[PDB]
Amino acid sequence: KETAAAKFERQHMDSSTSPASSSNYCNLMMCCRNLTKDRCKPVNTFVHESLADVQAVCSQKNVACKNGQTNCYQSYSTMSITDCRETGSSKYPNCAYKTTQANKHIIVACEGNPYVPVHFDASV
Amino acid sequence: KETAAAKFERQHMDSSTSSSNYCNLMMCCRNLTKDRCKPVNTFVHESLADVQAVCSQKNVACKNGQTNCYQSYSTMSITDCRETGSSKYPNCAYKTTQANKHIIVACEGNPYVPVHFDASV
Ligand SMILES: OC[C@H]1O[C@H](O[C@H]2O[C@H](CO)[C@@H](O)[C@H](O)[C@H]2O)[C@H](O)[C@@H](O)[C@@H]1O
Repeated sequence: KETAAAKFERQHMDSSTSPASSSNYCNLMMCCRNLTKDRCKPVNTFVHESLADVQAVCSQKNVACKNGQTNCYQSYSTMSITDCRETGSSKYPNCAYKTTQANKHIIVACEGNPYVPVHFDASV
Repeated sequence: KETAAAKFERQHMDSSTSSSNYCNLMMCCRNLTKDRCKPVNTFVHESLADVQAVCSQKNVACKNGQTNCYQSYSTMSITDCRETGSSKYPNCAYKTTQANKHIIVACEGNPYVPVHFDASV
């Protein structure tokens, strides 16, 4: 007869394999989004909030951009994001990244009509 | 030529709300849809040793009052499964949501191991 402990393992345990682990999220996404095609992009950030919530940032807190322009905006609240940073052994075309999930305000630059995000400037 | 807005979406967006068929398949493979659709379930993605170790972490009260519940000191990778509105046995359908949260389990036995999933917080 199935033991209570085995029933809990059947109902609730599914330990991730290494390829399916979140630690490998960046390696997969940086490749699938074509950010490693010509060389390894050093750092990148993915935002997991809805597109509506990210586009809304263009009407939130105006802050200075790192480059000096004034079309940057910081979200009023933190957002779910994943930060990808190239590992020391990374070497194009075998790009390799460390993945870090976090909750931070984002800063993007906006442009256009409609005024929407066109550059990701920072997380904070 | 890809627009600037499109390039931003491709480089930076990965919106979590609309493993999409993960729950559909895991619920059926673990026999949780055999006679009826189980309405909700949670799967934990840490190692079995790390989950069993929770039985000696923070002792807390279970939702029903039992004193044998334990909360993980650290958050854990889990997936929550919830039946959608279209779901209907024998065509059970689930929404899959990934999270990183502390888990609470009730433990019993010798060795003292989890026997019930009580909550995630
Ligand atoms: O089975 C996974 C779910 O476990 C908990 O929810 C169940 O157990 C609770 C305590 O007995 C009940 O109150 C609840 O109605 C059950 O569905 C947990 O709270 C859920 O988050 C898990 O998905």
